[PDB]
Amino acid sequence: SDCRTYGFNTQIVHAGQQPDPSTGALSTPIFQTSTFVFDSAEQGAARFRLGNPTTDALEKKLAVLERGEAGLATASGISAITTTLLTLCQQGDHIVSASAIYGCTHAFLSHSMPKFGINVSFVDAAKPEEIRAAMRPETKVVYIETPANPTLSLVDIETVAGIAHQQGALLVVDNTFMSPYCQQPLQLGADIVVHSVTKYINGHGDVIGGIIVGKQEFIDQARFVGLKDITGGCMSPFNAWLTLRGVKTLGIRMERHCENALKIARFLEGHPSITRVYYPGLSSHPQYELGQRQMSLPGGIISFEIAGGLEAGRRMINSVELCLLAVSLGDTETLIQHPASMTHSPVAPEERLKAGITDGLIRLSVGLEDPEDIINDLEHAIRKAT
Amino acid sequence: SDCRTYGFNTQIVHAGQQPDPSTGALSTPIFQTSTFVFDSAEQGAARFRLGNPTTDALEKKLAVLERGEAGLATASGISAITTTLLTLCQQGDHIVSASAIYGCTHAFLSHSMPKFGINVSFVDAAKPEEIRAAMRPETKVVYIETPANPTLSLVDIETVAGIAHQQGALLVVDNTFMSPYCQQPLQLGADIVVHSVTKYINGHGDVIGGIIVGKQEFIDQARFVGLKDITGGCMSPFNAWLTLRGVKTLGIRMERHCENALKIARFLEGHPSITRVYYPGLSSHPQYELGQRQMSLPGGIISFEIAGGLEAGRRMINSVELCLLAVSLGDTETLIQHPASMTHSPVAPEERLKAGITDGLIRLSVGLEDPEDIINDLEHAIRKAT
Amino acid sequence: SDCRTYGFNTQIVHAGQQPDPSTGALSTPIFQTSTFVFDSAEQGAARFRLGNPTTDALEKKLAVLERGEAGLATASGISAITTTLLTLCQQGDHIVSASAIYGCTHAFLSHSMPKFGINVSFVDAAKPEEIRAAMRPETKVVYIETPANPTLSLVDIETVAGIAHQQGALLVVDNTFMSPYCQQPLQLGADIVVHSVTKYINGHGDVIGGIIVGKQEFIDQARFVGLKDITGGCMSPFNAWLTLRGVKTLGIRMERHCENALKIARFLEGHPSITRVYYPGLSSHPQYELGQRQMSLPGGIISFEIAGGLEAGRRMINSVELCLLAVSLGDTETLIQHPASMTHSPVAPEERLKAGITDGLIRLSVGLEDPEDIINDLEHAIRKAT
Amino acid sequence: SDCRTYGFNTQIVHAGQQPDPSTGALSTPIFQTSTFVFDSAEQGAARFRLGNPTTDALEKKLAVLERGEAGLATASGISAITTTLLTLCQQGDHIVSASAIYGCTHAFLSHSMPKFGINVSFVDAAKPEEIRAAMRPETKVVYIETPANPTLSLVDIETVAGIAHQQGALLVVDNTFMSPYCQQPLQLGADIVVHSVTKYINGHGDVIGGIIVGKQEFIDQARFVGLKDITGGCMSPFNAWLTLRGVKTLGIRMERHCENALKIARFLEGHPSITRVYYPGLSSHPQYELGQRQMSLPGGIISFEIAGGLEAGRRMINSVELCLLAVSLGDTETLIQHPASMTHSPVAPEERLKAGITDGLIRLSVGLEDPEDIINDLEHAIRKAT
Ligand SMILES: *Cc1c(COP(=O)(O)O)cnc(C)c1O
Ligand SMILES: *Cc1c(COP(=O)(O)O)cnc(C)c1O
Ligand SMILES: *Cc1c(COP(=O)(O)O)cnc(C)c1O
Ligand SMILES: *Cc1c(COP(=O)(O)O)cnc(C)c1O
Repeated sequence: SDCRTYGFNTQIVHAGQQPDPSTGALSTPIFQTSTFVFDSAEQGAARFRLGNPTTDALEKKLAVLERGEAGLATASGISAITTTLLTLCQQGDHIVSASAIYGCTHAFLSHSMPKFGINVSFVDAAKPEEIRAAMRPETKVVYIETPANPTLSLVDIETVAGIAHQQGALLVVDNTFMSPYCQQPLQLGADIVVHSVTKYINGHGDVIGGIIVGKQEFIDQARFVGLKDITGGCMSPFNAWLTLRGVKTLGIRMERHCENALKIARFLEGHPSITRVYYPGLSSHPQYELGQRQMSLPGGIISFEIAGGLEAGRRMINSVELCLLAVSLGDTETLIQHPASMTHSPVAPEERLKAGITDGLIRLSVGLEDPEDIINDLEHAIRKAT
Repeated sequence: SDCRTYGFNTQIVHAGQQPDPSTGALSTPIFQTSTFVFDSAEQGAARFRLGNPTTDALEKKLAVLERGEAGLATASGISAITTTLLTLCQQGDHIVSASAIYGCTHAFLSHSMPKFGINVSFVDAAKPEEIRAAMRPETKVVYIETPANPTLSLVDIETVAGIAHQQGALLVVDNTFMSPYCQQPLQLGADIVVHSVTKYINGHGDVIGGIIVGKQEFIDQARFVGLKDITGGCMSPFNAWLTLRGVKTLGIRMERHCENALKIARFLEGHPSITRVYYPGLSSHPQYELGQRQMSLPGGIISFEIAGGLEAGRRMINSVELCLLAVSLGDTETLIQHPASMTHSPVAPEERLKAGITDGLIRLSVGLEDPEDIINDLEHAIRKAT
Repeated sequence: SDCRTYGFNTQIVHAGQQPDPSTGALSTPIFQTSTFVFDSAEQGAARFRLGNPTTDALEKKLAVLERGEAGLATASGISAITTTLLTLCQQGDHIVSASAIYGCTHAFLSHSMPKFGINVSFVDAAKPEEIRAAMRPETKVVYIETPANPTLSLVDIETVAGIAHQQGALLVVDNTFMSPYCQQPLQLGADIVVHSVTKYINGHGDVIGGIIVGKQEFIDQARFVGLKDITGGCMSPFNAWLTLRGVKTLGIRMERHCENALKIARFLEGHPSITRVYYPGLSSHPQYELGQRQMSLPGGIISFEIAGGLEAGRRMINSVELCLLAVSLGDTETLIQHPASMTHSPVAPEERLKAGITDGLIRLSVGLEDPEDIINDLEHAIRKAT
Repeated sequence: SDCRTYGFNTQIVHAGQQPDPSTGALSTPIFQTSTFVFDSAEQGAARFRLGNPTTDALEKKLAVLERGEAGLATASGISAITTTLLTLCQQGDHIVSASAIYGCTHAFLSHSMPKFGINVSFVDAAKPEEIRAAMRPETKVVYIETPANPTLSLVDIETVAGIAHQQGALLVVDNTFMSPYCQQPLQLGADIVVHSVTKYINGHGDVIGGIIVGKQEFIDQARFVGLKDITGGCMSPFNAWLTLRGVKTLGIRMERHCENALKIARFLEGHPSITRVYYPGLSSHPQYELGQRQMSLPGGIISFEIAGGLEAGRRMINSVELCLLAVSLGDTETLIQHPASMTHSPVAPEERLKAGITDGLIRLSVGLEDPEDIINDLEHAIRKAT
């Protein structure tokens, strides 16, 4: 009847989707079209490119899963973020943003927005008082991400939402790392959720895309102004269909990701060659109790520091046999990276250190393989490297 | 050897493409991936999401066809335009734009850009002196489209390029209506060409996408700043593969589109119920000789005015049996629309008139059907309507 | 190193796949091509349409999962079956087949094979002595399916394999209902396994296809004679890529299917309006202990009989709100059907009864929804119907 | 109104297709589904896997283009041929077949059919009297292909149809080489047309598939018995959608293929290093006048013999720079092959000679490139080789 009444796994499978009325086709048809035709001049005037039946199913599903009114699919995670913020802000406006944010978001906030006259203050969002202190009469948006790279620190969504709203601003939360299966920011008072569906929501490492979920009034503006008149970042219907297909298994995937990650995190925490393990599922995590209230599962991502700094981390990732060396996350395969030797290699060491990137830090996206195989591969590479 | 030496039809088929080195596959493989993997930490540091082998083939092909250095594919035609202009301009900059431009472009220029502190002057670009008179010390870009809706007026690309360059600005040309088969703005001095590949370049009515062609130095900025840090408007690999597939037949398609359109335009010009016909292939076109120098073919689009104004135009499009009522163009099917009753129905009549949209104006995108069938359908509907 | 050494979930994710050597693309590229090109006359002679790199990955993966030497993908489950049997048999040969087999297989065996001079004896394969008694000097193949429609009866694979081999025949097992995650017939002595990947292996209700797994020597004949010279039933590369994508989640899907099915089967067995429940996970199943040895999980399919015969079964399936009425199985959505009112409606009642299809029999393909929601939907419809 | 009344180019674009009634989508949606759902038990019984709305559009289009009642899409050209003949024939039946037939067809007819008790007589179908002399009381089918490899000899369809029908047999014509744009065997009295759509009908070198066109009564048997109960050779919906997309340009493609081929054939006929040129468009072709009556265009394929036999042919194909070495045909790229050094290299020379394959024979599939570029490439390689 109404998918919003059913359990979350049922919603994952069914919400936004129904057998095709005209054919009975169970799969959502791929409306790979650019042209829609009218039956008459009158129907043409009535209807008056920005929508599509396949993409509509994905948007409605994600709106159900995040408990939001409406969804809007985009060409990429970054396009979800910029379509949102460029819809909301204009010259002279202000944004308060977490500092521990995903890389590409940072360049948009630190360079692109100020060149359009939109100023951004960066703060440590694990300290809600820093958010409050940075707000200005011009502040339209508080922007946060939780958990946050590179040490999986957290932000208290409900507390920050209350602060933002008291001072008249919207709260936008990037929920990519968690997916709606593990965290629901709108239920905690956020106004707008954005995702890179490139990660867990699609989950199969073969789609670049984004989604925005929020109130119908905002989503209509993000669609008819943000996409239409600013970014042009529409998602293709085939990408929407693949994401619909991937998200069918979101519940069973996240359960296995997190079950595997907890096993691996406990193994790493017991290993004498590993100095630190960052994982919200470990009781030693600095914000463990907050994570238990805010997150239904601790997630599939782990960071850890290997003994011996830069050269040990390089030797470790060059010694894995099953884990794949890559910079993405949320795929069915386990992915590993060593930022100080890979992504941030030209960055000055003390500059890396301020960003929380130590020479020995390894980031791991835990996949769906047998956890014993992942652990044996990690142990093999750690033993050789140290 | 080098595709840039071959004839244009040969380039259309082959440029940017080669059998897959590892498999011999003739078709460009669809690299429908989000994740690329490294063989070592060292290879990861060396390579250091924004590129893809399938999309690279499309970009290289269109660069060859427009005689530009480099190409950049995007999520939509509008994203090609906004990624370009938001890469080039910042708060305090100025753009001189033609007034006769495509609708969505107009909203971006008239509302979005000024809200980022980027001012835009709109001029009649058929009068190059109006472009010169509007230029300011702050002008970074002159933006033109030719032919231009809704009466297929022209802009003299070589003359405007000279004006723009003397005053230190770049010339950006939207070449969507023509395709590189019929017009090559970079060869006439433009700096940057943008397309909606949604129209003729894909040609099959099943892809929304854009492309940008220009100097390598600019394209690198449009990719690594514009797409990465502003619009996020990446094209999906499947959309790139479909566009590669569609553009294989660009030469034979444009030849047939234009051969059909000239037959239809001559028929309409002989019909006593049609007051005006706008088509660059007719000697009565106000800028006919300019079109003959600048365009290799007169294009596949026709506008015409039917006797009897609004109600005759409505009755005519409600009487076609083969032409399809739609607002897009460049498809293999003939498409027809009556703006005053369809798209611009809520717009005040005198406001439509300033935009060149008379009550009886019909726009026709001529397809690949037998021209005798298209003409008989038009004659049938015109006879009934008048 | 070698995927055949890793755990089964690891094999599911990784076997047959590797990052693209030339690009590092993690996803298997979609080699949607018909033409492969040679670098020289000599390379053309050396290579001398029937293979494809995408489909090869799927074939190698399924060979690993079934512990067979080689795999061969096909256009449909039925094409996997007929390509196999038409490769093995010629005029004058004989097949012993189970009677409890899937419908389309039955028409091929009962009408098509005898018209090619290949005789077929149908037996009750739950009684291995009936298989032995039916074998002839001409028998090339024993053909079985387990579990088998419509009451989920079983066939003892290891015992039948021994009988077939002693009498010089091959054993072919249709393993569609189980998938390699739950049953491995080659490990029990079968020679050839066939699947409809349309069901669990793809799992997403959007691919029709088949696969054959067996010895390299047989698979080479099925490919170069069966596909090339008899059925022409090649799988398309896009279908292979979608099946590769679907099978990534086979392990977590089958676990959830079977966990849900056991909950639902126990609910049905406790319901006083349900006269019988057929499910290998219930201790009351006639061959329960055999299933425990032969199957790692009891599967995702349930049959049950509702009180009140034909009209109660019709009223029940017309009263479900979440379960979808369909004749397929193995999808992420729960599917339900009532054969006596749907598929077998024109079949005479006593003829249905011999086929094990009683008037009240309902078949259920349990999906990935919350089991509480499926149970509540079944209870709702059962209460109304009875 | 009715597409069967319109011109052939109009039919190519429109036949079998219409805007989606429920959405107005112009492109045929890709119904990439395996499962169709019923609204009630009653609708399930009424409807009672073998059909699909996307594939139905392709089948209806090709039926219009060949002037047949009905169409049936298949997994491959060979599957179109074997599904047809295995539907029509059973043990004890007879087929008269041309000897000059495509390779894979030959293995099916010469080895597979006799092993099912279906005998085949091979004759020179350019001599209709040999067809008559081979007919038997048991003959169900006469099977021909025209033009035929490797020298592009012809078969008189109308004359052979009359012979077959007088003796009570059906005529099946493989029309792959021509496409319906250039030859219409049903209009000349054939009963059934088969195609590999892998060649010209799709035309883009990225689909393997087949089609069958004939009377509704036969097509129903080919679908519900041949596909369902014998070959299982269904076409996937995505392959059908790609073929629908490719065939949109069939008319303009065949015109350009044939215009280019005639230019190239005349060039080759003037070249003193080329001993023979086989092309139906040359007046020296042995059956030229028959081709003029039976074919609307002479086709896009050329065979020719280069001076100097085996080593000259090898050196020539190793010296082309634009033509691609491949064994397929009908693609947008020009393809070339030298059978005696490539495909038939292990075949004994005198055995090749009986098959019409001389040591110097080159086969050329003329593409859509500029003909001057193709001619210059051929001249370059011919000059070097001789
Ligand atoms: C990957 C990621 C993004 C960027 O998404 P794209 O689809 O790659 O543009 C943004 N935020 C987070 C937290 C991410 O992990
Ligand atoms: C259609 C069109 C556009 C917009 O392209 P989209 O792909 O629809 O965003 C821009 N310019 C012109 C001239 C167009 O015809
Ligand atoms: C569905 C099924 C088949 C047929 O497979 P198709 O892909 O539909 O041709 C064969 N065997 C079993 C056990 C099946 O469930
Ligand atoms: C290529 C071809 C075939 C075979 O078609 P496939 O799709 O490759 O199976 C059959 N007949 C002719 C004339 C062909 O050219």
